[PDB]
Amino acid sequence: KETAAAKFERQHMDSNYCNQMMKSRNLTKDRCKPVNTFVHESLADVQAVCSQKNVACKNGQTNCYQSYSTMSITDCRETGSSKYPNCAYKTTQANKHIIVACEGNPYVPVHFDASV
Repeated sequence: KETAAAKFERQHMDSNYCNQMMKSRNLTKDRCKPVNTFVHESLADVQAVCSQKNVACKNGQTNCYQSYSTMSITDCRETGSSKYPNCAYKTTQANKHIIVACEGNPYVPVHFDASV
């Protein structure tokens, strides 16, 4: 079974596109997930964000970290028309700073908090 670090990688790393990848990574085989972000950078460069700028997470906890640089990301958002089984997504490509929450030893991303 899947750890939180492994779930982060399957759902968000990728070292229309959203419809295809949401299905392949098992996000939409059994439900339609409203939003998801994929990061087009190497896994080790995203893991490196856990020792970069420490910030508060949306929830007020402090194990969040903001990347110094922008990274290539694709945002996938369900259309207002989407309904399981027919999930449908609008694909937006952008270069943004990511914010991830980190836990464990090794201290690795376990949640994608935001892009800015």
